[PDB]
This record gives sequence, C-alpha cells and structure tokens, in this order.
Amino acid sequence: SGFRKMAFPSGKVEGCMVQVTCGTTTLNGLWLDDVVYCPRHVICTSEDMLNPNYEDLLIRKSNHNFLVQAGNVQLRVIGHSMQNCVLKLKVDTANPKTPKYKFVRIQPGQTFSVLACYNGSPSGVYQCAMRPNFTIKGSFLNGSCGSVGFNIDYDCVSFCYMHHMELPTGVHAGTDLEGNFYGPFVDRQTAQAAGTDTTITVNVLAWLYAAVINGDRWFLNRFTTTLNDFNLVAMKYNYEPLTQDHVDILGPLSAQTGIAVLDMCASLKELLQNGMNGRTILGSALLEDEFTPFDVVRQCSGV
Amino acid sequence: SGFRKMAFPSGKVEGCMVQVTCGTTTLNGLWLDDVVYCPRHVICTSEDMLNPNYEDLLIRKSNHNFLVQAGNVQLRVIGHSMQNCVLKLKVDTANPKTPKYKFVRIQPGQTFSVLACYNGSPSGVYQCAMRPNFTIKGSFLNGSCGSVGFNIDYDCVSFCYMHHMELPTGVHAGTDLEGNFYGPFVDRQTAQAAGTDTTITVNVLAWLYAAVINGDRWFLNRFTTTLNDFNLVAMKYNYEPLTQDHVDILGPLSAQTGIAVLDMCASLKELLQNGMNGRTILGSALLEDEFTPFDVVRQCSGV
Ligand SMILES: CNC(=O)[C@@H](Cc1ccc(Cl)cc1)N(C)C(=O)C[C@H]1CCCN1C(=O)c1cncc2ccccc12
Ligand SMILES: CNC(=O)[C@@H](Cc1ccc(Cl)cc1)N(C)C(=O)C[C@H]1CCCN1C(=O)c1cncc2ccccc12
Repeated sequence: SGFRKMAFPSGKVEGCMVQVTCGTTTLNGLWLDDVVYCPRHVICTSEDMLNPNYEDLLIRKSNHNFLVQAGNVQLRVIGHSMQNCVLKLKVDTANPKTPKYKFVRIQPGQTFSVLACYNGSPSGVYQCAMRPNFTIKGSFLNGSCGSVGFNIDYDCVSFCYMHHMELPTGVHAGTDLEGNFYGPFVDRQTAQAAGTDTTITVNVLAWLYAAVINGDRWFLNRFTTTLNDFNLVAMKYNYEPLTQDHVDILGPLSAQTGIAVLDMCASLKELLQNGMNGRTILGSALLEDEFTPFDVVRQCSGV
Repeated sequence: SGFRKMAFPSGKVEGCMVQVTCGTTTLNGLWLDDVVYCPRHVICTSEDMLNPNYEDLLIRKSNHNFLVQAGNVQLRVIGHSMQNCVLKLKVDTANPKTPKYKFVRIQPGQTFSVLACYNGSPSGVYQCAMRPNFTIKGSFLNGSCGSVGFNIDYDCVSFCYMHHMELPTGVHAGTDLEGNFYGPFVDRQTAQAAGTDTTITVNVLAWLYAAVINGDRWFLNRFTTTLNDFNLVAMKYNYEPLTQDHVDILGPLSAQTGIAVLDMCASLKELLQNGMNGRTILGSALLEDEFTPFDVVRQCSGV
C-alpha cells in the first residue's frame, strides 16, 4: 500500500556525471562512451548572453579551453562539436560506467526522474513531468545546468532532458540529448515566458485509479458520462481533451478496479464542479496530474 | 527556484542490495563488508507467523538454509546471528561496493530516502518522514521487506530504517539497522494498529520558509504571537508542541527571509483557523509536514 512521487534509482546516471569548466563558467556534463554532453551556453562570457552567435563563439575555442573532471580524474578533451544547443566534447577515455542507454524525446504529460547535480556531483533525485507548455516544475539552483532527466526500462537508461535555464515564473526549460529545446525557448537572456498551461487529464484519471487501488473511494459515484460531455467540462476547467487513445491506455487500471473509464470521468466532473469539501485523495487536497498510467501500474499493487 | 520531494542519490545503496531466500520466502538484504542484514521474519513458514519463537526457529536453521544472491553472484553464508529483529548472515565475500556508512536511529519528524527493492533489485527511490506515531507513509508491496531508508552526509551513508511490515491503515513499520523497532510494533501477525498521529509543527514552519524563499508570500501578516499562545492553537489542531529548541533550529531560515519565527507562527495560526481560501503554497493545498529545516536549507537558494 501507499503512493509516493517515486524516482528511478539514480546509480546508473550518477556514474555518468562530470564537471565541465570553460573560462569562469562551471556546469555539469553527461559522460557516455568517449563523449561528454553539456549545454552549449558553457562557452558564453556573461555580457554576450543577450544575443550570442554560438558558431562564432565555438570557432574561437580549442580543446584545451575545456576542463573536464570525473571526480578527481582529469579527462583530456580531444575534440569539440556543436549539435543544436548541446556541446559534444570527445575525450581520451571511454566511461567504464557507461550504462545501456538511449536518447529519447518525451511528450508533454510524460514523467521522468531528475538527478540534480552541482560541480559534477549528484545532490538529489526527484520526479518531474513535461508540462503541456513544455516547461518542467523542477528544483534547480545556480550551477545545475547539464543535470539530466531519464527513465529506466530493464537495464537501459532512456535520457530525455538536459537542464539549460530558468524562466521568470521559476519553472525550467531544457533540451533533449540531441540538443533540441522542449518548447518555444532559446538559450539566451530574452523576455521569454512560460506559455499558458493546462492540467493533464489522463494523468489525473490514472491517479484517481491509484487512489481506488489504495482504498480511497469517497469520490466514486453510480453516474457515467459520454466522452463528448466530459470534454465540454474539461475545456471549462483548463484540462487537456481526453481521447479514445487515453481511454484505451486507462484500460488495464479500469479492468483491475472494475471502474469503467467514463464512470471515473463522471467522478472527475463532480470533483471539478464541487471540489473535495475539505477531504483528501492519496494525501493531496488537489487533483494531481504528474503520475502517468505507467507510473501508477509501476508502483501500485496488481490486485 | 522550485521545491520537490528530493531523495538522496541512491547509487551507494543500490550496490549494497541482495536477494535472501530461506525455504519458500524471498526478501531483500543489505550487504556491507562481509555481513548481510535482513528482517528475521525470513525464517518464518507462514502458519507460525501468529506467535513465532524466533530463538527456536533460528536454532533449527544452518548456513546452507540461506541462499544469498548479489545479482547473479552466489554469496556462501559462513555464519548466522540474530540481533533483535534482524538476521546477520556472515558471507565469504566482503562487498567491494561497501560505502562509508553508519547505523543511526532517527527521531520522529526526521526525513530519509527509501530505496524500494524487490528480489534484491532496486525499483525506486522516494522521501519519507518518521511520523510522531513511529510509522512511515511508505510505498511498499509484497517482497519489499529488507528495503532500507538512509540519509547521505558528504560520502557517508547513514542507514536509519529497514522495512518489516504493513499495518491495517496501509502505513509501514520497521526497525533501525540494529533490529530495534520504531514504535510499539512487533514482527508477527497481531491486531496491532498505528497509534493516533499529530502534525510535525517545526516542519510545517520550515516549509512556509521554503515557500517565502520561492516567492509565495500571500499567507504572511504583520501580526506576531507568543510561543505559549501559538502552542494553545497547536494543541487544538493536533499539531506537536513548538519548543525554544525548534525556534533556534529555524534561526537560519528566519535570518535569510527576515521573518521572525513567532511572526511565521502567527501566519500558521491564521492558516489553521481560516484555511487557504482555495489558494496553494509550493503547489500544495494542505500544510506539508515532511520537510525538515535541514531539507529546506539543503534544497533552497541561500539568497
Ligand atoms: C530568471 N532566470 C532567467 O531569466 C535566465 C536568463 C537566461 C536564460 C538563458 C541563458 Cl543561456 C542565460 C540566462 N537565467 C539567468 C538562467 O536561466 C540561469 C541559468 C542559465 C545560465 C546559468 N543558469 C543556472 O545556473 C541556473 C539554472 N537553473 C536554475 C537557476 C536558478 C537560479 C540561478 C541560476 C540557475
Ligand atoms: C495488512 N498487513 C498486515 O497486517 C501484516 C501482518 C504481518 C505482520 C508482521 C509479519 Cl512478520 C507478518 C504479517 N502483513 C501481512 C505484512 O506486513 C506483510 C509483510 C510482512 C511479511 C511479508 N510482507 C511483505 O512482503 C509486505 C511488506 N510491505 C508491504 C506489503 C503490502 C502488501 C503485501 C505485502 C507487503
């Protein structure tokens, strides 16, 4: 029993984290085989972070300008390349701790574990979701750039996020490991701001199924709704549309609890219209949207 | 910016986890130097879990009855000992991945990271608090026994919890690594139940300081209170008494925000008497009590 924000064990990623220093700037890099991946903004001075030309800044650098440290061990840079918003530093040593890995780009509404790192040293691990507006509600301070987000499938680390920057509302923006930003954000100081966000409806429904599996049933009702009528309510409360594909993804949790998806939709409609009336679900007084159907199945009992 | 339930990186503990099998029962063990620590209830059949005599059950066992596996590698048991509610299995191989470690017992209100394990394989990491009633609101299924709780200070793993059992309300009970239960619980099937619980007042105040550091200020007021008058309100709402020692522990967060502790106590009194009026603090619609002052300083900006 119980239900927590549960990260993947971080060991396989801790062994890949390094310190990257260029001039006065230090941040984190990801060391896989003989390549160190880090945010390209490591090559910026400070005054030129308003409108940098990164192609001009990189051509002015040589391998010796980059200091890479795996704990105490110095990794000599033998090549440098820009790929979109990431730097690829070829090093003389293949990481002996390189896990089986993939670079995957995630969808808004998908979750991942973040290993927050400072000076190439892991400090903590937490769960995050990619918001519909392509921001993440992370926990990051000065020096956290190059911290990575990941999922683990069997022995294989699927890297999905590298941390680049903070937006004015205190939410975070970054790239996939191919250096392509999530969302309409750029790696320079502008007036850029998080767009309007919505609540991830399929995740709220997954979390109500987690609650039922864990014995919170007070929000259940005899009523059902149509998908169309539910989506009218979703639109009114700034919730994402629910698709038939979402209804199918909730099939296993529906089967396990014996609560039809459209019956659970009727419960969510009542929670949106009425609130909780001072009650809680899985120790929350609000409708939680950062657990996927996968996260619920991963963590919850099979009975 | 931001504020998450942040666990310690789990790598140092992942390398210590093993599978322990005795007859038909499999659970997890902790492999440090040449000793594997696990719950003594691994030696129970099933019928005799109502009123086991563990001294009688253990004297009937030999080293060959215990199968210990570190992944694929078989660890031959060369000795067995009972220490309170834990079994100490001496093995022929010292764990080459043994971190610097201590066995520490924690206080109610203290937090720790849990590495949830099944069949000696880590599945996930999350933050927990020791409740005032000496239960933990964990997330554990069949086979999770021997999962451990820990804190990390520099390079040193402070092990504080081993998982033994679930109580009827779905909360969890276990021991320190010397095998001494937290709270009035026993490792056998009885009618035992979690005692009445209270809210950890010093942690709620730490979390309000985290909110102010992160720019949630709506709950602040010009008012102050006395420690005595606050503690009358605390008693009414089933909150733990606040001591002068707690006020001193909140000194650094008070200094950083410029909000006197007794001013923050006046804010908490108003939140208890009025509620939030449909507003949120650090993305919660309730008063969070599983962040210590240490957790807030560990995670939050120093400015
Ligand atoms: C409100 N912040 C901003 O608007 C933007 C502006 C900007 C955008 C893109 C670039 Cl490339 C540079 C500047 N700023 C200042 C950052 O993102 C700081 C980032 C990028 C440069 C290092 N850096 C960080 O170490 C950093 C990362 N995570 C959270 C933080 C919280 C506190 C302090 C620093 C951080
Ligand atoms: C409601 N549960 C109970 O009352 C008690 C009774 C009891 C107390 C002490 C002992 Cl030594 C044995 C039985 N039970 C059945 C457990 O704690 C199960 C524990 C102890 C024996 C294995 N075990 C688990 O693998 C287990 C652990 N964590 C959460 C679980 C959730 C689901 C299933 C199993 C677990």
